[PDB]
Order: sequence, then structure tokens, then C-alpha cells
Amino acid sequence: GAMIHAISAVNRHLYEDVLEQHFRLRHDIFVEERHWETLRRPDGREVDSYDDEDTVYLLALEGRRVVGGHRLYPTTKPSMMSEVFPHLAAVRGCPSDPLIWEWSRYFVVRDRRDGALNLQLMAAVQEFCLDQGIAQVSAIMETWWLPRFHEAGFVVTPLGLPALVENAWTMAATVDIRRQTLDVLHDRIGMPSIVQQDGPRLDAVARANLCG
Ligand SMILES: Nc1ncnc2c1ncn2[C@@H]1O[C@H](CSCC[C@H](N)C(=O)O)[C@@H](O)[C@H]1O
Repeated sequence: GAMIHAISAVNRHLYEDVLEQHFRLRHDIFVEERHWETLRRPDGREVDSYDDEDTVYLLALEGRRVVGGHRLYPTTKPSMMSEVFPHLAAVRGCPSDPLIWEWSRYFVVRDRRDGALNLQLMAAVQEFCLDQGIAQVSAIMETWWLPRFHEAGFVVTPLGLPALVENAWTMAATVDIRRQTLDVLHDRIGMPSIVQQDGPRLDAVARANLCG
């Protein structure tokens, strides 16, 4: 039934309504609920420096209603890790590679929490990246994500020492994209595919190569 839609520069003309809706939900969730005050904006849209022409959005849609999602950004451009949190990756270094994309802004609307959507969103990042030939995703995440990643079978590689970020323990890591990880998740969600790709085909790795 309901799917996760891959939205990028090549097909966003089919999703302008949905994209604006997701920016407002991000404000509701990350600003009003999670109190990430540095992200508050007077337009009520949660938009940062990594929302541009090269961003890819993976949004869970029920009809045209956004119920969850996350985003991917090429590490060949200045990234949140390289610009905002490079000290979190001081041991191994910040990623910079067309085959590594930065993963952020994971959310589920209140109406869909503690249900089937969460594991579908985990499957979605693996499915999209495997299809595109992306090898790893990078993340700056709160340490409570570690057991969640492990529960979903995600292979995680820490890049530096955990540190407090605005009162919350946070760490930089890569996640390995794995066919085997995805296969298990497909079985668990009971669907052979969770990512829908409408409109023109996106060549993500090619685009990321152009960026650097
Ligand atoms: N573009 C940005 N610039 C500066 N800080 C940001 C940011 N995006 C998120 N943050 C901060 O990072 C912390 C959350 S943890 C890091 C980012 C988070 N995993 C995400 O998905 O976005 C919060 O304190 C938040 O205010």
C-alpha cells in the first residue's frame, strides 16, 4: 500500500506540495517537540544549509500525507559533519566520497509511532542506497540510536569519541549499506520493496561526483 518516495532535483516537480508539508512537520517535530532551538525559524519551516538542489528526501506518504521520512546529502559537498561537527570525527576523519552520503532528519509523525512505519524507514535508506550503489551513509546521532541500528541489523562504524551536544550524548558514525541487512528487513516488513521512484531516474553517484 503506502510507500517511501525518493524525491530529488530530477523529480521534485511532482512533489512540491509534499516537500513544503515535510518542512513544516520538521519544524513541528525537531523544533516544537524536540526543542532543537538552533533550528527555529519564523516562517515555521525547518530548513537548513543542507536543504538544496543536491538533497535527496525519502518521505513516507499515505496518499499525499507525509507521515515520516529522512534525508540524504552528498559528502562531496560541505556537510553537517564537516562544517558543524568535525570534532566528533577527529579519530577517523569526516567522510568525503561520492559513495558516502550524510543521513539526517529522521522523523515519524505522532499518529504513526510505535507501529510498522519505523522499520520501513530503516529499510528505505538501505534500499535506496543499494539501488544507487551508495556504499555507506554517515550520521551525527544521539547515542540512543546505537541499539536501534543494531536491532535493524545495521553495521555501524564509529568515527570519533562521543561528546555532549547541547545536553545530549552524540557521536559521528558510518553505516554500511548491505544487501544482507536489506534482505532481512524486507522479510521483517513483509514487502519486497518499500521505495517508490516516480518521474525521471536519479543518478545519485554521478551527481555527487559533479559536486566535488
Ligand atoms: N544544520 C545544522 N546546523 C547546526 N546544528 C544542527 C543542524 N542540524 C541539526 N543540528 C543540531 O544537531 C543536534 C542533533 S544531533 C545531529 C543532527 C541530527 N542527527 C539530525 O538528524 O539532524 C541538535 O542540537 C540540533 O540543533
